[PDB]
Amino acid sequence: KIRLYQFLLDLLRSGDMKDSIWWVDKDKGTFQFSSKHKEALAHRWGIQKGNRKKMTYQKMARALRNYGKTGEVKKVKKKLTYQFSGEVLGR
DNA sequence: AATAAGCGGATGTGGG
DNA sequence: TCCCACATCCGCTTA
Ligand code: NA
Repeated sequence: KIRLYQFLLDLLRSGDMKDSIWWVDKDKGTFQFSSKHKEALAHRWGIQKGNRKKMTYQKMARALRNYGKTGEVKKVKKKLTYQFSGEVLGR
């Protein structure tokens, strides 16, 4: 199954949910979720994974926090903003 | 208060 | 066995 950081990177490349997520500085890998439309994107993640329960932005962000150590995605000190690692962007 | 984002420990589930 | 890569639950903190 596709990994969460890859799901998000794929969405940013396709632009299929442009109203839910967007690049801030794509060269730096920084991206931001929509305050009002992030739940629709979270729902899509859960359906793609076939999880038992409805996915929520809160649970999706809890999963993102677990990348902080290994570095695939880091939280930026801006609202709803995150940053992919160079390695993630390179692949 | 109402609303929202942030934080993260503890535990449960998948598929190796 | 026991790690992977989250999912889920819960409560606290900050704005
Ligand atoms: Na929020």
